[PDB]
Amino acid sequence: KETAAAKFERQHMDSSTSAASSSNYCNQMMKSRNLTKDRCKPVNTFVHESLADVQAVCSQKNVACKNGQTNCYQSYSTMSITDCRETGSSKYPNCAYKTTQANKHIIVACEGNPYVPVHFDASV
Ligand SMILES: [Cl-]
Ligand SMILES: [Cl-]
Ligand SMILES: [Cl-]
Ligand SMILES: [Cl-]
Repeated sequence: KETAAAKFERQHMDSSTSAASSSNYCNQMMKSRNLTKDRCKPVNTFVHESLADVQAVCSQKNVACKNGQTNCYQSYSTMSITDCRETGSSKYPNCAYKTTQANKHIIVACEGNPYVPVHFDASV
């Protein structure tokens, strides 16, 4: 089984690009990160920052997770993000996504030793 930390990396980290360069970014990335394997993951955010910069959020602004738990942290600064969301028509196994690039704060749930991101809660 994948570790919670490795699963966060695979689903949320895109340190290789500064931003989504086309409308097809999400179709490509949802596929290459194995988020369309058995079903279409409806919503997924990729972060265009270093792994170190995203891990560092776990010692930034402590906030509530939307589930009401208290191991969530908001980034002090904005980050380059891409929101991926299934289109209204999308049907497995022809998953189709809308790509939205933005600069926003990220909120992540952190856990473990080392204390690292295990869930992407939201971007603000
Ligand atoms: Cl790991
Ligand atoms: Cl995988
Ligand atoms: Cl997400
Ligand atoms: Cl958690």
